[PDB]
Amino acid sequence: HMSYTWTGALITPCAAEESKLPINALSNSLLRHHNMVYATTSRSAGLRQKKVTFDRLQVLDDHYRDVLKEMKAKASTVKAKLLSVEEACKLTPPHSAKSKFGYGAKDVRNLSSKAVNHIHSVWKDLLEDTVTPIDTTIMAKNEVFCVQRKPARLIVFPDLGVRVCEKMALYDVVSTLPQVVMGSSYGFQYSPGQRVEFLVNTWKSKKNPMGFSYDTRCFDSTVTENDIRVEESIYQCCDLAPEARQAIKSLTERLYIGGPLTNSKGQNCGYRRCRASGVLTTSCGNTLTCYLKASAACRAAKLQDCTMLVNGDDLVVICESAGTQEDAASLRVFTEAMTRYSAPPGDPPQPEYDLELITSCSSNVSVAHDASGKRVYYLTRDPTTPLARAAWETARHTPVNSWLGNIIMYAPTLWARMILMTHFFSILLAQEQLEKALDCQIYGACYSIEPLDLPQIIERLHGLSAFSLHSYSPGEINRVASCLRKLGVPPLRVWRHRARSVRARLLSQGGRAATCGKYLFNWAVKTKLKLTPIPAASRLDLSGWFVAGYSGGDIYH
Ligand SMILES: CC(C)(C)c1cccc(-c2ccc[nH]c2=O)c1
Ligand SMILES: [Zn+2]
Repeated sequence: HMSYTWTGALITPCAAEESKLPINALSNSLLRHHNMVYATTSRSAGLRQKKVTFDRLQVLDDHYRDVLKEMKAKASTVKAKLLSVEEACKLTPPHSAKSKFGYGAKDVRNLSSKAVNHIHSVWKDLLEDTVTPIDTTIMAKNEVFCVQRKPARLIVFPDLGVRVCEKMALYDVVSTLPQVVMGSSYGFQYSPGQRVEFLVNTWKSKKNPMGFSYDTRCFDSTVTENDIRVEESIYQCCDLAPEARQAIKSLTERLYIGGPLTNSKGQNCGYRRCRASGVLTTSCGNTLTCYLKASAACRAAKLQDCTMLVNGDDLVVICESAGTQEDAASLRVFTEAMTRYSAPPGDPPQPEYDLELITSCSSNVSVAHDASGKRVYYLTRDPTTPLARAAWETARHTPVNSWLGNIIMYAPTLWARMILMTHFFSILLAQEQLEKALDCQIYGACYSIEPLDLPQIIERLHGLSAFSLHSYSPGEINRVASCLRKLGVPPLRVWRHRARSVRARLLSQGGRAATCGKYLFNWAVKTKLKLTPIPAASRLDLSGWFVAGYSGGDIYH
């Protein structure tokens, strides 16, 4: 039961790829060790093929079947609706991959006759045909990292026509079902603030808390045909229209279970018998499968008071400790159970007794103080990848601006406030592009956001404290400092000086710009200003925000 079989044909790009960090007049002000920053290309995809290709062995016990029956019972209370062509089309990103059948992402959004006619043809084909495998494109991702070198991640996706039909049949399912089935354990329902609140409250509800994260070695490749069929049986519990049921069964047999892999040149690269990274159900299916395997493994390990938190392939468990030795022994049983269910780990899980030492979604909980010196818990991460990606975005215009998403999600952090906000507001002031909307990703979904709306947005998912945080933990400070030394980023003292300039330039401009200088850069000045609740914060249509994960699912909000 091999995840992949290969013909020998290479994974080809759609354009000339850059691996070296592009340099411009703004590069040195952010980063000096340019050699450290790189981007993955299709020319390293052969290295990934080896890693993702392996045999999957699966042993399913009563604990697995018990949890599944409980999951199907909760799923049977979900009612999901069938979306119209126009509704699914409006959810398609503008930078989305064009169809092989004469149309693109912009044609889809504009509802061109050629696109809509093909979408209807694929839909009719899904209702009539449930055996023929759907063709997918295997492409290599261009992701930017810092060295110590990752090979390119793989992206497997069906044609744009199929992707719109996937939305019609499963967009409501993947948006409603996860929270009903997993309850508070479903991580994508939370804003960064609601997440820390949930982790801190959960950690505090235990007599002697123990927490750990579980890292599955190549989760998509570990997903078996059984897992994909089990996902469909859960989707089929919902109150669905007979067209949606037929399209779900069809997309499962023909696409989700597996199919041929085709490169950008139209050559057969091989066959996939695992999870596709570029389908609508990637996030949802990964969450269901992980939660199911982990819940049953909690039961097998006899873990006391298991509180789970699942986001795709990412898993955090907070439970009652039984001492260091009994915890280490319980984590072995948990891993033995996960391995049996075809979910072995990358690095073995380790018991942690300090919430701040637990890393899940590349993030950890940390503590700072607000204006009244009161302790305040927030989400942070190592700023290496956010800084390296920002350095690339300083020289090249990318379809998705990682720095904007990073300011949104990590707004209370030291590194995002002092470096990310400073640098990019400076760039925006210079080009007078403060009023221009930029595309960014939040839980895998694409959002067109106006940078002048940043103070209202941050207040809504972090609170007003985000603008007043100080007296940061020594662990977080040394982490940021270490990252700056590594990449050659100017010290935090230089960033304060620069922020005083950016702030004054923003305030001079008045209006929304003055609000950005006021709220975002209050930390930069000794004589602080009055940070009052913003009237525009309530007037934010945050509908769709923190409902579900859509990573690789081709979603625009
Ligand atoms: C920090 C937190 C809430 C754990 C998280 C989880 C998943 C994704 C993100 C994220 C970070 C940066 C940009 N966009 C995102 O969605 C952030
Ligand atoms: Zn039982």
